[PDB]
Amino acid sequence: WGYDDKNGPEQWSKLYPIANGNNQSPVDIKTSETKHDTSLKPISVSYNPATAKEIINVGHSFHVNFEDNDNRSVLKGGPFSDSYRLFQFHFHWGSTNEHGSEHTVDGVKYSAELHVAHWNSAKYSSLAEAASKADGLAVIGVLMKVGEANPKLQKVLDALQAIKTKGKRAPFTNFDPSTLLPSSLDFWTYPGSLTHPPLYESVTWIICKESISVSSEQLAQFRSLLSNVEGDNAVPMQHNNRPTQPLKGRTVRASF
Ligand SMILES: C=CCN1CCC[C@H]1CNC(=O)c1cc(S(N)(=O)=O)cc(OC)c1OC
Ligand SMILES: [Zn+2]
Repeated sequence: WGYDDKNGPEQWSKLYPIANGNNQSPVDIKTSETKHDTSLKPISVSYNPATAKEIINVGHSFHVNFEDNDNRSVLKGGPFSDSYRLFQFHFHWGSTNEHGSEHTVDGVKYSAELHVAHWNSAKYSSLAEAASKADGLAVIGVLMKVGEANPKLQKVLDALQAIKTKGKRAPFTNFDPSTLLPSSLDFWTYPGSLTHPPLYESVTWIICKESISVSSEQLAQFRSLLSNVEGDNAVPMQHNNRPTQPLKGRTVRASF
């Protein structure tokens, strides 16, 4: 699977029939249809910079992984009763500044999106066990609006020169990715899925109301990553955003 026409979003259902499921992500958040939910608690993130582990070029994207052997780095509150353990963050982006985000808000497409990924360590003993469970996963999504350069992205962007081609991996240490979140943690939540194969319906989504900035040149750094292995012809990683999927009756709740 990929983001090519031959192996892309429109094709994923042939190998992963859940692609046409009732809980697929991402979605268009229509603000006139969201329901304020008084019981939603504030989002609580408490991440230990010593849990940052490595940065890896996975062909379609790059991932920053965290040590997830214990509860040093956790998400709590919002819609959750259980503690969720941080394991990764990554980005999605588009061929153009005009699109790139996965979620949209009242039909508006942002330039990129940050995903901070967690698994339910209260209920399950590993990411692999949690990944297919309705309550297994949690993602904080942040819409990225093209404008001013975002100095908080710097350590990440500086690291990409060491993982230029597919399969390249490097240490990535001493980083707290709560530094990337917006100052307001007002949020939408809905029950959803992984936005790429295997597309499991295992994700409680937390979408921040407030965007963060990114420059057109910072986005160019992401698109300059290469999907090919070292020594082959260069194939820039131009896009990795899935189109929005039908709500199929789900309710998007607002903390605000
Ligand atoms: C089940 C596949 C395991 N993969 C390899 C190791 C991490 C993972 C790669 N990334 C994802 O598949 C992945 C992607 C998202 S996303 N883009 O936010 O829907 C979320 C996630 O866990 C909340 C993910 O991990 C389960
Ligand atoms: Zn993602």
